[PDB]
Amino acid sequence: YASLEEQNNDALSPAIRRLLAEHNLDASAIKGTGVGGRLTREDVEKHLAKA
Repeated sequence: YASLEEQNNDALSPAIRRLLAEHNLDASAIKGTGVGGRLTREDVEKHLAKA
């Protein structure tokens, strides 16, 4: 953390949406099976590579 309320690990980021364009990949081949259609990162993970 870095403050009094600040928590530990964070989460994802806004770019998570434009991330499809950053790599020039269409979600057409991917599927957002999130709890609410919310395209998660566990769906695009099995498509890119390692990190």
